[PDB]
Amino acid sequence: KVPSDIEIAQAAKMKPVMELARGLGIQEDEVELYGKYKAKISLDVYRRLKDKPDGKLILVTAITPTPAGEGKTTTSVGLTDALARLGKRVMVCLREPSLGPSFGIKGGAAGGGYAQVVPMEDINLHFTGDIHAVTYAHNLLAAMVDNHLQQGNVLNIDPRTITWRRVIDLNDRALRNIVIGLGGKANGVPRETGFDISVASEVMACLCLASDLMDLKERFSRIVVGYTYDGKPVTAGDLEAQGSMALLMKDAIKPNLVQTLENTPAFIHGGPFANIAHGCNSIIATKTALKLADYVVTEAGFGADLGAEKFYDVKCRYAGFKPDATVIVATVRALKMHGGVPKSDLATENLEALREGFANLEKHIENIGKFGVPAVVAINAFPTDTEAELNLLYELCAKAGAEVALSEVWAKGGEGGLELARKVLQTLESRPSNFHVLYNLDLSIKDKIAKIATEIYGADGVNYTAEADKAIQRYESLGYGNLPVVMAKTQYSFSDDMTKLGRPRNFTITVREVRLSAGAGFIVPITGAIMTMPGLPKRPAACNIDIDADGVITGLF
Amino acid sequence: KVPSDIEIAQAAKMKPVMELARGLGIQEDEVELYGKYKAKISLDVYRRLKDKPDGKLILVTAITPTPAGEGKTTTSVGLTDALARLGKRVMVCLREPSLGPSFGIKGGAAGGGYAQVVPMEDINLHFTGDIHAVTYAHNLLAAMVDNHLQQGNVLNIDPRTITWRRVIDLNDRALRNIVIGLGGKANGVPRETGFDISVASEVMACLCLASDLMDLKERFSRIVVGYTYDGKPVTAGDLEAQGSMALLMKDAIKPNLVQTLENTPAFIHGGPFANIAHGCNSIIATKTALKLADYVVTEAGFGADLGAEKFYDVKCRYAGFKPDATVIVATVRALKMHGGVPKSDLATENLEALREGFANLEKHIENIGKFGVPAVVAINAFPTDTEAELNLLYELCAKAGAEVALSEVWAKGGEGGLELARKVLQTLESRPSNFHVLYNLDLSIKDKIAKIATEIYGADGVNYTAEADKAIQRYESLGYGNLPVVMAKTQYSFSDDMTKLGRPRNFTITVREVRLSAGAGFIVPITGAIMTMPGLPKRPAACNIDIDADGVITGLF
Amino acid sequence: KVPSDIEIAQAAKMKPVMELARGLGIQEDEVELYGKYKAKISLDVYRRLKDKPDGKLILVTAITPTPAGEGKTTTSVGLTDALARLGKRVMVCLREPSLGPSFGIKGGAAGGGYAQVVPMEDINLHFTGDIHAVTYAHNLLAAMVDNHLQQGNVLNIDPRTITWRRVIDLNDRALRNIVIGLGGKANGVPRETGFDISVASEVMACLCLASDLMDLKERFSRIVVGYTYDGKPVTAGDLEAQGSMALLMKDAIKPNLVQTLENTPAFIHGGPFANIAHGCNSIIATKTALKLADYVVTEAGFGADLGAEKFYDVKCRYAGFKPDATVIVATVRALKMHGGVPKSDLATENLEALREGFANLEKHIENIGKFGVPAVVAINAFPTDTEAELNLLYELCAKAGAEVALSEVWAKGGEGGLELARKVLQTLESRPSNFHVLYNLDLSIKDKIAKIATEIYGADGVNYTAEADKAIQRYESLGYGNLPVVMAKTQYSFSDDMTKLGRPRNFTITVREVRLSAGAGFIVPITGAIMTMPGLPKRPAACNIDIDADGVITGLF
Ligand SMILES: Nc1ncnc2c1ncn2[C@@H]1O[C@H](COP(=O)(O)OP(=O)(O)O)[C@@H](O)[C@H]1O
Ligand SMILES: Nc1ncnc2c1ncn2[C@@H]1O[C@H](COP(=O)(O)OP(=O)(O)O)[C@@H](O)[C@H]1O
Ligand SMILES: Nc1ncnc2c1ncn2[C@@H]1O[C@H](COP(=O)(O)OP(=O)(O)O)[C@@H](O)[C@H]1O
Ligand SMILES: [Mg+2]
Ligand SMILES: [Mg+2]
Ligand SMILES: [Mg+2]
Repeated sequence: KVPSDIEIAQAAKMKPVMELARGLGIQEDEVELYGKYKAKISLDVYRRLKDKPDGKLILVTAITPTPAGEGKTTTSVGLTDALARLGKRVMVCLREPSLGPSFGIKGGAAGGGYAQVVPMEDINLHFTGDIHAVTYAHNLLAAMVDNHLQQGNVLNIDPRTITWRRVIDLNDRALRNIVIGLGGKANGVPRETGFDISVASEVMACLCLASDLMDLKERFSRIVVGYTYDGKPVTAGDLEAQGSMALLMKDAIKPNLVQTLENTPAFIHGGPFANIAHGCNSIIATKTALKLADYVVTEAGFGADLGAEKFYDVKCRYAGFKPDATVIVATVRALKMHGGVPKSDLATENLEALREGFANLEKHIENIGKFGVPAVVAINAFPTDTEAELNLLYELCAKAGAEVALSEVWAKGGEGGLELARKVLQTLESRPSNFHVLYNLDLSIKDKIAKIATEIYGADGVNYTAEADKAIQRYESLGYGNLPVVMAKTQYSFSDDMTKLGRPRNFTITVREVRLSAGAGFIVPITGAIMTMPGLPKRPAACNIDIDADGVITGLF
Repeated sequence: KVPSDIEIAQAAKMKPVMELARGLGIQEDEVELYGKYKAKISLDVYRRLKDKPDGKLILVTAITPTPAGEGKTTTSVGLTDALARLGKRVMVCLREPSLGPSFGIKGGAAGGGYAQVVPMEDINLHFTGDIHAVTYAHNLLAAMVDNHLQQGNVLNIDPRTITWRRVIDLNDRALRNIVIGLGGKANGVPRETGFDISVASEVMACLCLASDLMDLKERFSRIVVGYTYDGKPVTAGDLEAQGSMALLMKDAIKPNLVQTLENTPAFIHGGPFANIAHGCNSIIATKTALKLADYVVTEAGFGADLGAEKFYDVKCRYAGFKPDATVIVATVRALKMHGGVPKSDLATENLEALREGFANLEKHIENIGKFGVPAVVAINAFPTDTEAELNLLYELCAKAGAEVALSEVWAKGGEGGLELARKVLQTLESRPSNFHVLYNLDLSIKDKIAKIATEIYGADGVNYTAEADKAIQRYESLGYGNLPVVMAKTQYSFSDDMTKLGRPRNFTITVREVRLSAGAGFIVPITGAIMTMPGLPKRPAACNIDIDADGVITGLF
Repeated sequence: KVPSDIEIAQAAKMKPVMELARGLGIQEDEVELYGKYKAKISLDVYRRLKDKPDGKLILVTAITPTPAGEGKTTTSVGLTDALARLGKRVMVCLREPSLGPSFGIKGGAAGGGYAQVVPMEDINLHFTGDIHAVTYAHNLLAAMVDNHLQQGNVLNIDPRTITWRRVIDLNDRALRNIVIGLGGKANGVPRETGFDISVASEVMACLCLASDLMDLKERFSRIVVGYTYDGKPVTAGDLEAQGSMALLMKDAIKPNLVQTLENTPAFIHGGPFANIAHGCNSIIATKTALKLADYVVTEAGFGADLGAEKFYDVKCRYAGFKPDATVIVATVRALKMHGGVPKSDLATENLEALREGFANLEKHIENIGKFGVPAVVAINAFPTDTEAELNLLYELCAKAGAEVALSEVWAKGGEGGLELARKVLQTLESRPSNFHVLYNLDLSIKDKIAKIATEIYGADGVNYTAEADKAIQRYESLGYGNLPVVMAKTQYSFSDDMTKLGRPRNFTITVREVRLSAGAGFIVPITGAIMTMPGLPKRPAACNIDIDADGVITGLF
């Protein structure tokens, strides 16, 4: 009865975004078309509107996901469309989907059913070339580092201490660990290295936290690539790369204006994952939106223990933002998995499993409450959620003493979210927010890690491999102790162990390796077995993907 | 009717070699036993006998071989035993068999049937530890080069120009091309390198050309391992390795006294291949023998185009030796292959194929004639050679105007070689020898290569990959232009192409790569597709090899 | 001014070992000579003497070492000469020194000063070629594995699960992690691997545990080299290598007779280190010696936490030995270090530091107690040791209630060990032992690791990496949980952290990898950061090593 997401999105009727742009106080000459239905907005907009009030910032987070994902994006789009249908001047900010997973298992990040962002197949693929620009600035610097070595290694880099990897925006497990520079003296210096997925690039991180291009250029210059034989850092600015890198990012800095199925305006800009990067769209896109709309709905990657924590502690911190509300996306199907139902068994009514699994939602609620921001739960109704299940979960959130609304936006568009949209509005004028960060920058890297570990995931404490201890020692002694922490861990549990479902108790977080993002300005401790480059499944989506003589596309989702 | 070679050799009745040693003017205290049946002889022997006359030097060479090999060793042992049975004070000098091929396809190098050197399984395996000492001196230096790099690379070596490889005395194709030094800064410097088979080591080459240990130590020091960033050679003596290397060779320098099935004394010492190294036993062993015997029978590796040429042009040249006679080993089965008979078809009478194939023998004859040394052909009779075939070949050598004798030594021991033994003796007192080298040291590396290429193999000229041209340029400009040439090429043809049987005409030798043995004092141009490390077959001999509770050994050959 | 080890040892006055052997009732035809002064003794000696009575077994162990070593070997030899000088029929059993450390930092393992085993230079270099025999059996198995991958990978081995490594008897850090099999389809199958030092070989383990050559062979056949794609184990037996592996071991299996400076007989057989391997000489040498002497002195590598532990729990367990007494070697310098004094200062008087550092020795004393064997402390006097220092320690070991004797065997030979020899004799007359193992084979792998960590090292618990977890579970599931355990762990601490000196408290062991030795018959958990292939220092002893034209050796120590 509901057709495939690509059928829906190829049948969308879109407004010219030059219109939407003008319907928002954006001058004809601050728009740069990419066809009729996509544009980039000048940063002169936010500059000229510098001293004007902000609208209401709404974050959308979720519970602990299955591989299918639980509907933040779908919801965020839905919520925005619903608010438009109560006549509000609203905008949704989102992340650009990584190209890789569209050919893997997760698919794109445009939403679902009647809550989608269109032109969906442009959004999921090349979109407007932002990720490509990140990839080329990133890999440019890498080429220059390798050329430095070849051209007599003037700065005396120890090639075996180079942390700068390369990137490609595909799921390519064969490029995790590689030796390059082979073939003899004409062909470079042999060394061990590898690729991360482009969206996890520090270059993207910079895009996402910078305020303008000149700042991006300054940040690029601070990026640390390796170390000399006697341990002194070597930066991109030592290698004089920041100018070219910036040049390659000349258009990528400007955010992108698309729209929803119901013609509501949308910014898409930046796309770092939350398990392996900071999980928010650009600061640039959200500060702009907030000068142009009254309500700005925005998403953080994966669960509340990842994206929400990072949204609050890194992005909101660097931006000045004060979230007004937070929506917590929950599903019956996932809360059931969390209570012991097998993945292949999730479409079957199971009410006990929804009482048991609830622990998960409960901790996410408690954790958001910790930031001082009023929450609403949103029940994302799935095709096969039953009558009782949907009734029980509702009652558990009110019994839990927390705002809640059913959301039928997947199946019904914005009018699936009016209930939800009111409750959020109710929240805005009734419970003001009192946001504050989880931790002060002061603290040791190790104390900061322990605050997240215990306050958010609920472990007893934090294990450190000796490689981690050295790295941290090195980062504190060089004067980067102040930076905040972007944790890498599995999205599938509060723990660093992906098998531990629900609210797991009495465990340890094992920090394997610690990275320094001197340009983005944060520290990345890698926990558990998480990789910074994902792989493809037995049957990649790519095998079912196609296009025809008419431009009809199948298998994209 | 003839039992397996290992049955024969385990049933040998051996004299105590301390006896044989004394039966030769060797003092009780110049012998170092390794059991009753193997010893090492002091170099004080040759030193004290410095100014005493030499005996007659007899070389044993052959035609172009099949994979089975054509019987030089078997013959050399046979010839020696036959001469003993005409009451002569004779000794045979041979090469130590490489361990690797005993587990591969060729097997050992102790001889065959009733012409063998015993204790055969000691000779084929660890023998007296000479090859192990080469391997450890060689790999010691390699370890020190790698440690130099790790310890701050004081001499400024460009690790990508290191020519020093590692060695192991096995047929291990997986170690041809390897990257080592991986795992990060605590674990070395990544680089591309590999292993050659121990018997092809420059360290062995040195053993084989040195006169005493102090000379070996001096030669070790001249070995060139790599080059600095600005192209200056780096030597083992720069790295101060020659003392330890020499130390590891303290016993390996002394030659080994074993004996034949018929109790005739034997020296075994050094074992470089002839296709990929210089193909002679040590100078040390042959100069000693020649002070202790009246007739000294000695072997050069593979065909006359390889071993004989190198025996004359490198060893005899550096030693002073003047070969008195040369025996050319020929077989019907091989001359048949050379005339177009498939390998799986060689046990079947084929007289036309023996007239056609003869071209091969004819060129080897002409080539030896070129050195000014009187030749006898030896027909090594194989179990299935027919009556007519053996008759025809005889007549072709006399018709060819060249001395010839049937040799039944494989099946009958020394009394299979009396005919042969007389003809050689006939030769000694009737046709004096007038040996002289093929070329003067003066010449360019390139002229020297062309002399061998055209005079010996019969190609039109010599191709050079650009890598070869650079290397040669580098070796001439550093002042190693004078050194002689040890060619690497296939044993299976006069050409550098192994498929070209018989006397192939109008072809080119392609020199792929050129190596410098500054310690051994020669240049090694690698031609065709020949590797310096061989591989194992589909079913390695090793699968049929065993020993039992009694020490009965099967499958060694 | 005791002359350097090498001057003493070259100046030695030895007896032919043939005499030495007759005086133990070994027959002429059971001795196989390697010079006048080395032999290999037939396994027939032990066999024929099977039902005769065993002598007293005495273990020599030590406290936690400095890098230079605290004198176990120096003491084992001394003790043995000292016993002989008390008119006792006594034999020392030692391990063949690994070759690489002669060129490294540690040096050889022939003893020191006037307590050495001889001929030193041989004993430390190629000796009788046992290690080479190990090296070639191990590396032929590795060559056959790679060849199998090349010839169709018929057994379906997953090349990336291959645990079998290569070996070489050098300190080569560049061979730790390597990529082999490169160069294309003719040159093998690319894979990650590396080299361990030859003495840490499973082949070495088997030699050290086996009873005869047919036993060795059977052990070989059961060695697991890696796994199929679906997880089945693959053995040397499946590849039919055990036959050829045994051939190469035909002589390695027989133990070696040498002697001390004072001409006491000596067995030297098997070389395994105690940090990365099982750290005792062969059962063969020990059990044989127990038939020929009334007293058999024998050493375990590094400290009691490694060597003694393993001697007791795997050697004695498998051999049916019940050790009779145990010497703990201790020095002022090592104890001073343990009480905080920096290495560069261990020459200088500091009674206080020695008092605090006593903690180390105390724990080792306690630990030996848990085995049921009476102990004597041997205080091995160094030239730097002051009067009051040797007195304090003596008084401390007495107050601690331990039998103690000052030892001057380094400087005085066997007559400097009479007091020590006296105390040992005293212990054997009055105080029988009630030897018991530390754990049963019934226990699980983690049970047995936790006992050794807990009761011996004084660890609070053990941590496992995911990979360690998996390998343990793999081994239990496959039928090997029953095996005893040979921990790999730093020698420099009771902990797995090499800087935690004295008697570290409240620490945990971390197991990062678990090897299976299915043919030796034990399990090897690797802990902390310890590598199974060591490195060469800033300045190798190699650089200082030399031999002259007279055969006068310098630098070897
Ligand atoms: N209520 C729903 N019913 C069915 N499918 C849904 C629903 N909500 C989302 N989906 C689909 O499941 C996937 C997960 O939704 P998405 O918004 O991408 O979640 P998230 O952003 O949390 O990963 C997408 O394919 C989406 O189209
Ligand atoms: N006349 C013969 N009949 C049968 N087999 C022989 C004969 N001569 C040699 N062989 C065997 O064939 C192989 C080649 O002989 P060998 O002396 O090793 O030749 P080369 O030294 O030229 O390689 C050896 O296995 C040898 O025992
Ligand atoms: N009492 C001593 N005085 C001086 N040097 C010694 C003494 N005892 C041993 N040494 C030397 O110190 C090193 C370590 O002795 P060693 O017996 O090898 O101890 P271990 O066997 O425990 O390593 C050797 O070089 C040895 O000759
Ligand atoms: Mg999403
Ligand atoms: Mg031969
Ligand atoms: Mg020792």
